[PDB]
Amino acid sequence: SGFRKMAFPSGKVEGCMVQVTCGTTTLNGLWLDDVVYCPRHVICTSEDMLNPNYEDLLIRKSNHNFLVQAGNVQLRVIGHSMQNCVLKLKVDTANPKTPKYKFVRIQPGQTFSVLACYNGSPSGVYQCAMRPNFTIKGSFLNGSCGSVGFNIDYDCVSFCYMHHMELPTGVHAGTDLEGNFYGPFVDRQTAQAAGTDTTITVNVLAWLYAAVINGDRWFLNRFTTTLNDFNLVAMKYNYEPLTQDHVDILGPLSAQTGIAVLDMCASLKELLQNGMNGRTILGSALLEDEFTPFDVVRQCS
Amino acid sequence: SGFRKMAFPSGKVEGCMVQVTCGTTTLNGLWLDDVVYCPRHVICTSEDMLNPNYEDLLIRKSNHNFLVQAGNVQLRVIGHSMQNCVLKLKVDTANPKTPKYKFVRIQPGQTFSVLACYNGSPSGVYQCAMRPNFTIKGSFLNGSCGSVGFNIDYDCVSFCYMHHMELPTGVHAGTDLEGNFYGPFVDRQTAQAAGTDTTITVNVLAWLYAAVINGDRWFLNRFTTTLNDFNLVAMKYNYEPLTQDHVDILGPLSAQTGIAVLDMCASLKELLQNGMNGRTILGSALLEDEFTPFDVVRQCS
Ligand code: NA
Ligand code: NA
Repeated sequence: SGFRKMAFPSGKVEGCMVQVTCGTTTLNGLWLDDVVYCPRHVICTSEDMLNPNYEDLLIRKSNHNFLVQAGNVQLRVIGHSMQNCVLKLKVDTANPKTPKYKFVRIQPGQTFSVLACYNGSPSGVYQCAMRPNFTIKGSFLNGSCGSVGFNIDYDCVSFCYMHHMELPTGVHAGTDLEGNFYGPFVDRQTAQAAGTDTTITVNVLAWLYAAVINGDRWFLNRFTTTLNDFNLVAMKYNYEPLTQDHVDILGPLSAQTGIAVLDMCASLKELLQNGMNGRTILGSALLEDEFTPFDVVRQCS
Repeated sequence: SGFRKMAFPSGKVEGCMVQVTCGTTTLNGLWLDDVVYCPRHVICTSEDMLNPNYEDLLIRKSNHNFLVQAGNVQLRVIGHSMQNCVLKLKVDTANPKTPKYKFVRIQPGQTFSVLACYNGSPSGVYQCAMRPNFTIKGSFLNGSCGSVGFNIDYDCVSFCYMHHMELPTGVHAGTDLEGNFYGPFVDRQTAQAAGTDTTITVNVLAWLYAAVINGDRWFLNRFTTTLNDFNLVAMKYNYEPLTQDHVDILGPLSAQTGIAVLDMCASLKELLQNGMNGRTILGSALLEDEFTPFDVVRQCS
């Protein structure tokens, strides 16, 4: 027992990180087979960050202007191309450490591990969720461009995120591995609205089930509710509406604990209306929404 | 910016995990050079967990009774020995993936990454702190025996923890890599007192400095205090007394933010006396004590 925000073991990804330099800009890339993936930011300079003309910038660059190093091993670049907001650098050697892998576009509310990296070198790993508004609340310093997010399922790494930017509000924005931003963002250094976020209701419910499984049970009550009545409360407190698809996804946890989903919703309702009363759940004094139902079942069995 | 509970990249440790089976018991071991390290629990059965006679149990075992597998690679055991609560299995092959490493006994209040593992296979990574009372609040299921905790400093892995047991209270106890328990614990399935814990004051202070560095600044106030006056409050709220050694360790963060340590202590005092008033700091509604000053400076630069 115990309940922690747990990342995937990062070894399979650490073997794929490289440094890519173009001119004076250095950032991180991902070396899979004989292709290196990195943010197209690598071809900009300060003085054109307000609205870079990436097509013009890239035309000035040849293969030999991209310097790629994997540890101290230098790679030879034999092709380049831009797709959306990513660059694909063809190199002459396949990465011997390439894991079984896939590129996935995750949904808002889904979680993934981030391997924060600087100069091609891994520095730490943590879990986060793709917010409803398609931002992430990461931890990323100057040089973190190109860091990647992923899930692992039996030795297959599903890459889902490549880090680009910090918005002026402190939250983070990035792309899938095909270079398409999650959310409305563009790769320029400008104030950009993220728009209203919400709390991920089905994850909060998953986490309450995890709490019960660990014997934090104080918030269970003698009430039930309906989907409609709970959704009234969800809207009041800026939670996502609960659908029968969410109820279905919560069925294993329901069955395991013997607590019907709508009974757990009645507990959540009471927590939203009354607060926590200066108590804690699984070591938190807030309602936590960055564990999916799949995460809870992983860590709870 | 942003502030997350970040683990070390686990790749260097994942290459060292193996499965060790003795009779019907399977748990995790750590393969470094030509030695496999694992909890001596591996030689017990149910029916002798209340007070195992490990010396007698081990006498019944020969080299060939320890089955060690690294992936599907089986290792040949050519010696065994017990030291404290660990077994050292000499094998005939040095681990080709052995990192540069050291064994360290960490101090209470220090943090480390845990690689949770089952059947020799890594499942996830998370950060925690060694509590003042020498427990850890981990996440560990049946089969987690032998999982390890570590820090990494420039490609040198400092192993500091090997997981043994869950106490009946849900918190976790384990040893250094020489098999000595942290705390008063013994490897038997018995209720055992951990004794009073405290909050790690110097870490809470570090975390407030991290909050300021990220622009969560609402708790700063117009007051100061003395070490003596703050220690009166620390004792009231079951915080560790603050020493000048702790003040000295906080000096870089002090210098970076321009906030004197005793002025930050006055903020903390006010937080302890008044609570958080339904607000948050770095995404938490509690005072967080699992980031050391060294952790904050790592993640904040
Ligand atoms: Na959650
Ligand atoms: Na802390």
